[PDB]
Amino acid sequence: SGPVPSRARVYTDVNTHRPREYWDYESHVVEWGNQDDYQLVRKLGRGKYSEVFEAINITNNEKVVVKILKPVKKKKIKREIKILENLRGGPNIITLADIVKDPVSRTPALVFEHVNNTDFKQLYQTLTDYDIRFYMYEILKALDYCHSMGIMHRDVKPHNVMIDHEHRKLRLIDWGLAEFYHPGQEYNVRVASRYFKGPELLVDYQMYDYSLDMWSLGCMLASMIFRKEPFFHGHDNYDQLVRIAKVLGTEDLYDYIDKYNIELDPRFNDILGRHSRKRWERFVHSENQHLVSPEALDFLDKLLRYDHQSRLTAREAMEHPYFYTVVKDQARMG
Ligand SMILES: O=C(O)c1cccnc1
Repeated sequence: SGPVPSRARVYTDVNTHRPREYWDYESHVVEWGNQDDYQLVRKLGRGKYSEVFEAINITNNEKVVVKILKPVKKKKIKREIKILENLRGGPNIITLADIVKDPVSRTPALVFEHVNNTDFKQLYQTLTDYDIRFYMYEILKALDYCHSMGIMHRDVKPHNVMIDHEHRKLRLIDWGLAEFYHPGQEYNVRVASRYFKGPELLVDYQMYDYSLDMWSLGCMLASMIFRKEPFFHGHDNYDQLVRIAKVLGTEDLYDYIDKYNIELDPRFNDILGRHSRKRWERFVHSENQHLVSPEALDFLDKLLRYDHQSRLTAREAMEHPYFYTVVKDQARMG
């Protein structure tokens, strides 16, 4: 009685068949640019894995973003570089422009294209029903692309979606937790950010896949349409699953655990309780009702499922009625 194995329903074997060099990032030899081409202009933020600046290319006065890598294994940096290179040019994928050796930090620095974005804490307050549909669709194009390329993002969240709203321009950023999908691999569950972690991570089911990103995306959609960011606000990873269970219910949670023969951590015992599945209408109120439609709720419901195999894929999600008018709008004659 260990856990039952799982496979991605789509894109299962896309790496199997690639040249080894595509996915074998530990063998990757970095192409270094010239650090003296860039000057830091203003700090944007700083966290566990890097400090991030707006910067300028002083050879041509172009704005860029520089992410100075904190010290980590060479393999971790190679993974992020290789993924960025493999995905470069794909729809809504941030473009890695250069890789340099930062002299002061003694570490590599990644140079990205600049997106003039609006902080999601201000932007989300202003989004219309159409805007949510449009940007959702844009994120789905990036996720279908990366999934189709054999890569899980593993950190989908609002902070990692840059939006230049006047240009209706979106880029999926921060590929530092991303990894290649290989069928049967048991992955590290210490990925994503708490509020966006899928149930698979929270119950310690390691044989997960691209579908993790679809849970995170559902969390983002809930936060948009209901004006509640983040939607599932746990205090820690255990309470995070409790928050989910108070909405999706405990019946379906325990069904999922049974199906995969998961051994549930006993710290859950005193905390998970017994909860009915709630209707999404419980979250509707006068300030969000204009964002909520039957289509939005049907789509959300098909993302936020305990069983990772039963969530929509990105490519299926793009066909949902919620997106009909966005799809029509983007069929441009050129
Ligand atoms: O990928 C990143 O971490 C990144 C990309 C562009 C801008 N800021 C951060």
